[PDB]
Amino acid sequence: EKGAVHRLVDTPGGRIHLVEQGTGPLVLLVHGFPESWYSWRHQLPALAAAGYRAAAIDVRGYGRSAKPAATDAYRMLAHVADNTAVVHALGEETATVVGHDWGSPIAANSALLRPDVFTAVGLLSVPYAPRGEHRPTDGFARIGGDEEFYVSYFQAPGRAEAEIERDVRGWLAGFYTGLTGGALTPEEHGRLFFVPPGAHLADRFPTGPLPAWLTEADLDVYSGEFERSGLTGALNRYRNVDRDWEDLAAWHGAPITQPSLFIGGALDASTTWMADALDAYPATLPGLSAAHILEGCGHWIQQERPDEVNRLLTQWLDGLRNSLEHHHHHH
Amino acid sequence: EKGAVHRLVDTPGGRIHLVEQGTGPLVLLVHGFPESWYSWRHQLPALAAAGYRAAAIDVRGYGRSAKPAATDAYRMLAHVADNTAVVHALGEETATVVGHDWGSPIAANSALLRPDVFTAVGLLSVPYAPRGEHRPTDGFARIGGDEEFYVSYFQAPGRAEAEIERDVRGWLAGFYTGLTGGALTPEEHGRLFFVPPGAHLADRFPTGPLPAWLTEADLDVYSGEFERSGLTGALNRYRNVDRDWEDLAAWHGAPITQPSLFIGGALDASTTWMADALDAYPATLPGLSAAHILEGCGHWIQQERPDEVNRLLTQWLDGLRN
Amino acid sequence: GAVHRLVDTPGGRIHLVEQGTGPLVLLVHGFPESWYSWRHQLPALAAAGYRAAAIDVRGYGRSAKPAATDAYRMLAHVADNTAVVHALGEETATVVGHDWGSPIAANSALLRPDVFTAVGLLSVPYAPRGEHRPTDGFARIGGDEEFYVSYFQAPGRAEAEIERDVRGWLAGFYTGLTGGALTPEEHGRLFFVPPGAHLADRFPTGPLPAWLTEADLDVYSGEFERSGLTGALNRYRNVDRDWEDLAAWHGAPITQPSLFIGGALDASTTWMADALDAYPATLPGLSAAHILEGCGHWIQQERPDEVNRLLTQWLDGLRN
Amino acid sequence: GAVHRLVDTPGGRIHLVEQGTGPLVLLVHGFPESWYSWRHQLPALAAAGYRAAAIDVRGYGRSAKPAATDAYRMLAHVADNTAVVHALGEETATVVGHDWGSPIAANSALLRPDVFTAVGLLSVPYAPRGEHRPTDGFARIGGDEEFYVSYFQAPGRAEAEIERDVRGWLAGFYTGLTGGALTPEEHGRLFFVPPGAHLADRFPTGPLPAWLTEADLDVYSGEFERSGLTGALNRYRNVDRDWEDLAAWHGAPITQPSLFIGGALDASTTWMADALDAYPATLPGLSAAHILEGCGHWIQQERPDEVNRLLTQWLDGLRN
Amino acid sequence: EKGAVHRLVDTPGGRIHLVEQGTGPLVLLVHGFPESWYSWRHQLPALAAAGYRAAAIDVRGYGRSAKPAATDAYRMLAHVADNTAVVHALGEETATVVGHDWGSPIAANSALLRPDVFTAVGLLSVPYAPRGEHRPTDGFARIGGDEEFYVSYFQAPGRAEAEIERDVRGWLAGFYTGLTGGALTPEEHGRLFFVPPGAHLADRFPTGPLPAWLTEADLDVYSGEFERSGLTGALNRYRNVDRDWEDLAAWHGAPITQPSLFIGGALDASTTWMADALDAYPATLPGLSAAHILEGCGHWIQQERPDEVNRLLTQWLDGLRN
Amino acid sequence: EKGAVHRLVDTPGGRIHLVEQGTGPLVLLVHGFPESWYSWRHQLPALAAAGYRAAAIDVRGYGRSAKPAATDAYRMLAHVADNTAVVHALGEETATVVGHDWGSPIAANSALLRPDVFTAVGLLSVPYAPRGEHRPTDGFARIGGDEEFYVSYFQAPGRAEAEIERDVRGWLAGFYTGLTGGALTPEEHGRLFFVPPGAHLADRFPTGPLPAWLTEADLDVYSGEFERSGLTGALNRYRNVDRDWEDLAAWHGAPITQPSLFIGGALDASTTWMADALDAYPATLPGLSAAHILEGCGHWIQQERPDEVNRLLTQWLDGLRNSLEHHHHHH
Ligand SMILES: C[As](C)(=O)[O-]
Ligand SMILES: C[As](C)(=O)[O-]
Ligand SMILES: C[As](C)(=O)[O-]
Ligand SMILES: C[As](C)(=O)[O-]
Ligand SMILES: C[As](C)(=O)[O-]
Ligand SMILES: C[As](C)(=O)[O-]
Ligand SMILES: [Cl-]
Ligand SMILES: [Cl-]
Ligand SMILES: [Cl-]
Ligand SMILES: [Cl-]
Ligand SMILES: [Cl-]
Ligand SMILES: [Cl-]
Ligand SMILES: [Cl-]
Ligand SMILES: [Cl-]
Ligand SMILES: [Cl-]
Ligand SMILES: [Cl-]
Repeated sequence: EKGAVHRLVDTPGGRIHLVEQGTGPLVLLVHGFPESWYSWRHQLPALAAAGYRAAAIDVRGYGRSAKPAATDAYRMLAHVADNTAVVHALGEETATVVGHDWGSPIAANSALLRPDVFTAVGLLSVPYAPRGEHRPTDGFARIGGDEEFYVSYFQAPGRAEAEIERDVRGWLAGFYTGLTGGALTPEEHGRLFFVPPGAHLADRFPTGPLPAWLTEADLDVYSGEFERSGLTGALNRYRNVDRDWEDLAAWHGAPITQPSLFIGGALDASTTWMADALDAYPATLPGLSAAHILEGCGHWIQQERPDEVNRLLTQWLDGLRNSLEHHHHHH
Repeated sequence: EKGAVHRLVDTPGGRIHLVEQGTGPLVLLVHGFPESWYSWRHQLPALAAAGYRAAAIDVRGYGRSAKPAATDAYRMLAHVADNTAVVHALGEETATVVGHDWGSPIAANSALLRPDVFTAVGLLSVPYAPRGEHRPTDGFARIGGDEEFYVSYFQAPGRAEAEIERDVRGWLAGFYTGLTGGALTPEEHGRLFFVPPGAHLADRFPTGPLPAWLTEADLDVYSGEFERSGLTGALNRYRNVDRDWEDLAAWHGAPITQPSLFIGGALDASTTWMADALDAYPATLPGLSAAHILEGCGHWIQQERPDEVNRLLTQWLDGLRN
Repeated sequence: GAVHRLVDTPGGRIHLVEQGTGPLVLLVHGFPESWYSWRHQLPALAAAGYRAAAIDVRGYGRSAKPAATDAYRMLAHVADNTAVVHALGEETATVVGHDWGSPIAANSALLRPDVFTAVGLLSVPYAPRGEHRPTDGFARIGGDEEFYVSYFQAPGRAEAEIERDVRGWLAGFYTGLTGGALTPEEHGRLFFVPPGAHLADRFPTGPLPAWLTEADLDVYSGEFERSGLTGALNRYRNVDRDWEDLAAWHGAPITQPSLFIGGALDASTTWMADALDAYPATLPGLSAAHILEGCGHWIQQERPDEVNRLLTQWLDGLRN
Repeated sequence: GAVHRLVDTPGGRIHLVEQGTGPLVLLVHGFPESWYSWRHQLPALAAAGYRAAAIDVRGYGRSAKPAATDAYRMLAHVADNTAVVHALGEETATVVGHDWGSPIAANSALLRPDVFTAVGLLSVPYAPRGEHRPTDGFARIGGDEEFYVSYFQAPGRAEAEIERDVRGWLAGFYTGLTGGALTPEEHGRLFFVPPGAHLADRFPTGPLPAWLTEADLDVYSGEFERSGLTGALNRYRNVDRDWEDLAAWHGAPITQPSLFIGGALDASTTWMADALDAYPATLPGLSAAHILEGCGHWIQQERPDEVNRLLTQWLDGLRN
Repeated sequence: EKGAVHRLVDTPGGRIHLVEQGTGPLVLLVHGFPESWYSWRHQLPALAAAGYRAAAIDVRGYGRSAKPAATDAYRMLAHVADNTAVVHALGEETATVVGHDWGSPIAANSALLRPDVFTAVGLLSVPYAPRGEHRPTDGFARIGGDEEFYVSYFQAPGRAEAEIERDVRGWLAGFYTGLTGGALTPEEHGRLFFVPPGAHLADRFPTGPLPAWLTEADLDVYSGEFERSGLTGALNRYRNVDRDWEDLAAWHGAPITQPSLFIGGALDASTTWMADALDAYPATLPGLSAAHILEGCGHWIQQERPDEVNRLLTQWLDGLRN
Repeated sequence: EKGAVHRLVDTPGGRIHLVEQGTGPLVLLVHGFPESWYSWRHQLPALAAAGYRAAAIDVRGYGRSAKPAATDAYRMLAHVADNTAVVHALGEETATVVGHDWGSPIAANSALLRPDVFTAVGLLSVPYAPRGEHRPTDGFARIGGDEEFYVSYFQAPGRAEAEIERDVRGWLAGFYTGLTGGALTPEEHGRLFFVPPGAHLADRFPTGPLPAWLTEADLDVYSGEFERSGLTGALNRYRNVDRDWEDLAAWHGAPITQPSLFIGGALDASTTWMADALDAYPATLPGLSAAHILEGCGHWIQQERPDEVNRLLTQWLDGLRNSLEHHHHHH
């Protein structure tokens, strides 16, 4: 908003747009799907006030950042190159990278592939899972039986786009609402991630009022982005899970040793469906400071619990600046 | 922005964004390349004050409107379907369509193919030329000599995009400035449209101050649209010239009989390079009220000469109403 | 008498056979037919005071057959008709189309009502452009079995079946859709292909129908043995493209005078009852909808005199 | 008299016109021609005691025209000829080919010498398969200008030129290669296309040649207005594939009795002098090589009686 | 190896590798899938001792022979051109061609298309069947039911490769073992050739000891070839069954008139699945000396029954020489 | 040969063949173009005798290693994953990687992307050049004017293969001979790397006797490999220079900090044409032990100077085990 400043920086893949606020060590924030730099609006002044230079990018394919045409231009190595060039373009040599949802694997792999640049890593909602042995799409395909796991539904180009483009604002509204903590029962919350043959993912989205974290003016911002960007850039992220599995094969099973932080929502499927990865943290994230679970919190962790995320981030950052268990938080 | 209202309407091709202002007969406004509904900001209050409902769309491929993946989804028949469905979605059965730059052939073919909907047509900068016998790319490739005509440069996917994406804001400012009336000499103006082999089109763009009609805040708006939309939807318009020439073959040499209006800039190549089209207006636009040439005006006619364009549109429109 | 002409068009060239003097009646044949399908109408129209011009549709006989599949989209057929009217020295015309020629004629009247000032539609009713993608509709019809229109979509698929014996395939198809040739049971299954089967596996065998002599079959088969069937089939392969191109006329009615003639034993008639029932709104200038008892698909050949009477009576009515 | 037949072949079907009784003489026309190019030979062969069968080559007239370009490779033409001999109830035949029919006949004799026991070659000499890729040779001929065979390689390119006016293009080509129609100067440039030009830009205009009446041109143009030119041109688009397929016969000679007839004013004759000079080794069973004075490319039509005499005299000689 | 000499000869399709031994009339040996010239190691000294020049090639796609990239470069006419040019490159005008497994149709069509070069033909394991009316893939797809016939499994590029590359040596050993006479019951033997959906062909391969004809050192040779060559050249042979059926249409139903010899294994599916082809030998191979069925012998006939195969070949060859 | 043992190991991209010899720390050797594991035959017993476990792989696309069909399966990240999986498959956690010619960028990038695995790196003939700003093929295209730089000549699939397949043994013989130290004058040596339009690269290869380092039996081994493998796998390496430039963008300008060693030949074009990269070593290889130039030595450094390479490698290794300038060596 105000105090925060928009920047356009050049990277090998092209233009990256970001909003930065504050002075001090660089904290690079990486949003998820289908989101925006604007998802960090609550973190930007808190990190700035706490003595940090926070920079929230638009991920490749999103908002005002470059959106290359080729699908493989959204492979993990491209996002990691995007982050590296942003740190350098901001005049820094190192940074803490914090990622949410798809920004979490982007942040983890940034820390994994360039540890001399990304010297600490925060992960929200999606735990770190090392590159594994099996092809992801063959895996997403076991799931569901009958119904198609939404990640498989997302693979075919133009398919999910056609569904979403029917009414972008409505589709975002349903998705934002549906994954908010407590918006759906566990049981419908789970059925939301599967698409019956011939159906649409949004057929199981709720239609009631916007959640408390999303005003109509906030939705105008989000829908205003995707009505302009389209969804292909965002969706191409999912369309590289196989390519990423090949590219990261040199880091098969590799741990992130740098200091790390995990914050997840108790009502977040991204957290509860990958509990095994989360429980492997003593081996996969040996430098983890702590794993925090926010009770009653859904998927949009840094907007559903902005003050709690702010508190945990800056406490963790400050601990690193002045130099295990699941910790569960109430409210 | 203050008076005008944003809307999203459904069309057979997907969502169309528009900004409308005023009450009365529908005047549909269609921007060109590389612009936005925002190019009509000075016309929306003027038409509204004159008793019209002005509706400025984002053309398919631009701003908040749908941007299909397929290059041929930007063929002329898609734009015309977009315009028709916009008139119907706004609750109207007829409308006047006014188009600038590429919006001009879009308005012309809207008037040509659906004369029962678009009952009068205004064309700015780009004259009406009926569908001809020659394949458009065969001509674009002929002129310029060793240098490549910019429309020909725009044909290959990703080529013009790669150039513009180097600096979307910078490219727009140069193009906006280069085509402003008097910003370049006529010689400099003419070669701006030709690309020497290995060169970039923007290599002949001027640098320095923005033209008077475009503030830095105006550039923030335009560049903010294209930093989100990309340039492919916009460029795909050029990539259908041969497809349109095929599609429009059933209206080969056909005139537009509706009442029509033409406004062009004396220093606009889009106007002065098609003098032959203007000379055929007595036959091709037999319902023409008048052809207006604005002396000293460049390409961005409704922003470079907003008051005279406003007056010409409303007086012409009122003329139809009596 | 009747005369062959080759006229220049934007897509290349249209071959046609014209007969008579007077207001121009452009005749547009269906699938898998020929200008020759109108042979009984050309002298009748000439005797009634009209200049009848029966084209070979793009892809057929002596007309241009471009290689690209989408060169057979509806807008191409319409430019073909427009250019033919102009090449014959006329400014307006009555267009009459049968089977696939019916939507070609209907869209000619719809897009250029200043040229096509009246329209005749045979066998296939007019349905305005709707919002559902045609191939999605053709899919989930049948189940299970593949609706023949879906069968026609894949390039080379129907061609490989027909080319086994162009003449035999033509005869079976002409025979199968003749009024009274099959039970309803047989008639309905003819339009569906079981997986791995051929469409013609359900074609009847035996004697040629009454409207088709052996010499008639020689003409038809002599054409397709030279042209092949791709141009004809590419017509079906543009239903989705057409649905996109015609979106600017979504739900639009045809307002100028129109005439419909269909067969009671024509599936094209009974499967599009809704379209026929919507005529008061979709064809408000409709003169009448005639359903000919016992008539199959090949209406202007199975009921040559009745079609001639209705057409010339309708035509005479317009200019009176 | 002469009779039309449709015979079944592995590639689909060959249409042909046969006349006479006796040993089978299969006639194979060139580009852009027809079975009809042999019209003066069919009665002559019948009167001399032979059953002459003039096919439409695959891609032409009423014969099958498969979609794939490589379905016009030389082995397909040879299976077509083999299947035709068998479909006509014969076990062996004499094959006589003109222009592109010459390599088709030559390779039929080469690959199935037990079926094709004698071979006639008109206009185009026999050259055994060599090791150089043909398209590489056609490239660096001319420079600078594009040899017409290279011009024929790209799909749609020659077709777009010809389809502007199939009849006019045919007439110009037939006229240009008629004996004496052009100066050497004009004749040589006809086979090269300057960049951006059309091959027919160097075709002569004016009266039809003496061998081609207006009614003759109606037949030819009536065929290609129905078939299009892709099947015919796909023949040229297989020179490289043929060069690969025929590698098992690299440098192989044709040993059974053979006959060559060429025109002195035929470029196909003068540009392949080396092939003609190598006949003692490449065609050791050669009866004679006849070069007809003043004759252009269309040898069996420009010199109908001389070709008839040489063929029947040669044929009578073999079985004596 | 000791007596035999390695050679590289030029052919129109590129380099062909072979190992030759002996002096006299040329006997060209053609291995099958997935083998090597090395499959003829027991025949090279025997033919040489009998007065013949035996030449065992690496088929195109195998070992040290050229392996073109294009799938259709493995069509039957390429193999025949390879064989012809090999005869000519070795300084001969004629030869006897003897082929095993896929080398059998290669030898048959070599004899069919160039009878002036290949004056007698031996066929092992795979009977001669003249080119028929039915598209080969239409048949392969019909049989097996819900399970997929292995030739049909081999059609898609990379599919069979991915399975085999999991463990080239292991796959070969299983296939070599599975088709050895008596290694499997006839029921197990038959389903080895069908792949249930989602399964791998090698899922039905036996494990355990190598067959008697193949030492570990022999497997090192075979696996060492395929670890370098890959399997695509070998599999591309199957990927041309429909192309060959088109290419060979000019020899539809044609018989091979040369003197011919057939040797097959009683427990070899390649032999027993084509009994109909064997029953037509009086018409299709009218120059057949005799059809030999080796009881208890499996697929790898010249290695499973080397002495009897050696005797049959040389006595047949000597029979031609008088 | 003997003492050395062949192994086949499984990697994410498939099978890697290698020959290993010795006991002690792992020294992974990576050959160049168009070579083989067999190029290290002289290093295998010397490293084994000096207390090291030397493992010479066949690079992806070569000899008995896997040769995937897709061209991009030869991107740098695949070679680096190949090396990582080989270290793990041999029961080790770290290794010294030593690469020659194309194995040198493979070894450097292995050390750059997985420094926790590859803890020291040796580079022969080809210096380390960080990922740069310009697209490689646009660069290879400036070169020559008229004549086509062989790297550009190598891009079109099937093009160089057709040339080489005309006579694989002859082509290797000419290339091996042509780049041997002192085999050609500087001037012809340079013209060898350019192809006039319509010509063949081998048209400028010498035809005399094999160089001293290559016996007829050695050439039988090399030609015996490529007559079986074909050249596409080897050439696809060159066909990924652009893809590599994208993939390594996250390491733009990045240095290798681990201990490094460079050995190059004085008569090696690979050394003299990239002198600028070699002279940037204080910044790009801050951990360089030394840069060694072997006088009179050509391209095939570890075969043209086997004892000198052995001596420099083991002295360097031993220095690391017990814990700037161009150094030029004579003979
Ligand atoms: C874990 As998600 C909602 O970005 O697919
Ligand atoms: C007609 As224009 C100069 O806007 O491309
Ligand atoms: C009703 As129909 C003969 O056009 O498929
Ligand atoms: C010599 As010709 C008519 O076949 O190009
Ligand atoms: C004929 As076979 C079993 O070797 O594919
Ligand atoms: C440096 As090199 C001979 O592998 O291209
Ligand atoms: Cl995109
Ligand atoms: Cl810090
Ligand atoms: Cl787009
Ligand atoms: Cl920028
Ligand atoms: Cl066609
Ligand atoms: Cl065709
Ligand atoms: Cl291969
Ligand atoms: Cl393995
Ligand atoms: Cl490969
Ligand atoms: Cl060490």
